[PDB]
Amino acid sequence: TGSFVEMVDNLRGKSGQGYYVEMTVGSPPQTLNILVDTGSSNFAVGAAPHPFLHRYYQRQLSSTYRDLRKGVYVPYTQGKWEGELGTDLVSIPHGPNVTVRANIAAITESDKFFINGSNWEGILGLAYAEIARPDDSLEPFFDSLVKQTHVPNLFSLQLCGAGFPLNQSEVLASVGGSMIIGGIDHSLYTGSLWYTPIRREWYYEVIIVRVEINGQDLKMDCKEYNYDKSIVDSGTTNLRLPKKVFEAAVKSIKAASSTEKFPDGFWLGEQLVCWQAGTTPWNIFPVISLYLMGEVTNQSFRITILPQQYLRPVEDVATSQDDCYKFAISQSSTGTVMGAVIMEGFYVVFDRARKRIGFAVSACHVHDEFRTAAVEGPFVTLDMEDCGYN
Ligand SMILES: CN(C)c1nc(N2CCCC2)nc2ccccc12
Ligand SMILES: [Cl-]
Repeated sequence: TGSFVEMVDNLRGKSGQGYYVEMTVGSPPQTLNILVDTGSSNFAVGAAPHPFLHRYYQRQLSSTYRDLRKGVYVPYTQGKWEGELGTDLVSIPHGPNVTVRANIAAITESDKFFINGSNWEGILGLAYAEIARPDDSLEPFFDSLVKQTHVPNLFSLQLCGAGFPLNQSEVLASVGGSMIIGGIDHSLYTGSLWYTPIRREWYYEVIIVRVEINGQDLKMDCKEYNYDKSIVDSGTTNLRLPKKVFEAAVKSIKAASSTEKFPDGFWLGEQLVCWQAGTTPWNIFPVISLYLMGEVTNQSFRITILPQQYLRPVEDVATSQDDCYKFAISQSSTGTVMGAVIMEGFYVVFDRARKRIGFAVSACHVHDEFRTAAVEGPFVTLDMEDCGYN
């Protein structure tokens, strides 16, 4: 650990639209806001006009451009981007102060990929080469940065949700957090770092062993928590959970928050819920705890999130006083996805060199006077490798 003072407060954005870092590409430098995505492995940037892009990468204006003369087709969940592969010199201004040659995918066509008014123009895929496209021989950005410079094979992410909804303009003002490249910044967390092993180097896959709602165990075969696979994914908004796990949690959260009642749509993430300015009854909503496999035999540790995390602020401007929120937990056929919602509670260390992911309580996590996110351990769990789906 130490102090990485230029890289602190370098991200902007929100859970609904993603978090981005300023990068430059080419000679002379072309500035672009790039989404930080731990759930993919391509460095891909808008390279042609699009209604939602205010600017883009212009290969014709860069002396250091080289065409790799291959195309790339990445289907997204719904829609796609299509790219022309190449290489160019790449920097991060509020970054490690080193320029590297990297594979860049010049996006030329795309559908349902860019977000309207998002203020990012590309994607920095930080995952491993195994899920890069067209295949693993395309070296990802981070692999290249390590090999070309002296930077340690490790990065860390502090995503900072504000307590309230942010406009298009306010996202640029409001600080969104920190990506630390090549290290761990001691001032971005309190208490201790607890590490879970990375199960496989493709996505950042982890093993969840136990789940609690206000200390109340969900009491399932822990294969159901990792049903298919569990991942840490900055490019996903919600905490996504498998079907059986999702329903059991919703029932448990409903019951704990029974002081009030909410429509069925709220629990399916569609309808807003709204209280008067400041009177959000956080105390009636329960904390959610995920136990992760520790790197010692028969040890787990616990990350605990608040309703401040799993209820995203979203404005309506129908009575502009009210504080409104959407339910930021949802169903998955992927297995568990620990999106921005979860990550906004914690400082997450991606220790690729030692094949593990660290968790600590974020200094910027949103909370009231009487509660706070936690990272706690150890806990003697038995048969934790049987929680893995294989
Ligand atoms: C930031 N997340 C939520 C993303 N949203 C969308 N939008 C969802 C509706 C249209 C596109 N596209 C992405 C593409 C890559 C990585 C993250 C995201
Ligand atoms: Cl989502």
